[PDB]
Amino acid sequence: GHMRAVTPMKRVPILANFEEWMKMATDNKINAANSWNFALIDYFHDMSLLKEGDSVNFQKASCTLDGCVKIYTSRVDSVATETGKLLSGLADSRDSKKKDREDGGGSGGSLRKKINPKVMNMIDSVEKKEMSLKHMMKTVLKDKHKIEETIATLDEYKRKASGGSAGTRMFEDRKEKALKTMAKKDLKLQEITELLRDEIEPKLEKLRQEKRAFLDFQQTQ
Repeated sequence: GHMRAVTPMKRVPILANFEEWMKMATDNKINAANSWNFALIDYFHDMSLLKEGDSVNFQKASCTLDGCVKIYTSRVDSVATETGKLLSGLADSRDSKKKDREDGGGSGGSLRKKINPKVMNMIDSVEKKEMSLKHMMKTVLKDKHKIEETIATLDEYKRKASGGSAGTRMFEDRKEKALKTMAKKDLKLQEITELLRDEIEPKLEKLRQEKRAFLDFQQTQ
């Protein structure tokens, strides 16, 4: 409890924060679990760092757009990756090949109660995961819309600029090139989205049926 604290010296430069993000994305250094909280759209949407003065050098635009497509598609991949971890946790509790180490009974005469409400509340936690997965893809799609907005803005710059210092022609070919790669992985992205709604969402319903309805709800499991 002091009124006099240490000086606010030494900060993390926004330029440096961009540099680390680039290194992560370009080198595939950005792992899936932490591919989150990494969005190039932050710089892309609000042309601050990547804008040189009143105009943006399409050098920044091309480089950032290219990397953005890379990290964008890596992020959606991370959604499916985390989805696999959810399935992993499920299958883990579905194994019965291991010999019974612990019975769980022991002293008999243990009076168990009826279907307690807390049973359903355990699934309530499952709902949270489902919603977060939905929100995850929602975030990915949200970035997509933001990309579209920004490329349009950059296209305006390419429309206003004849091609002096800004590489309008270079950005033209680069935009479509990146969008082609985006469209390529778009098939995977939409697939993940669809499968999420196809199998991942009903996962909760079958969870309820398999675990709760069969074992807890119905007598004699």
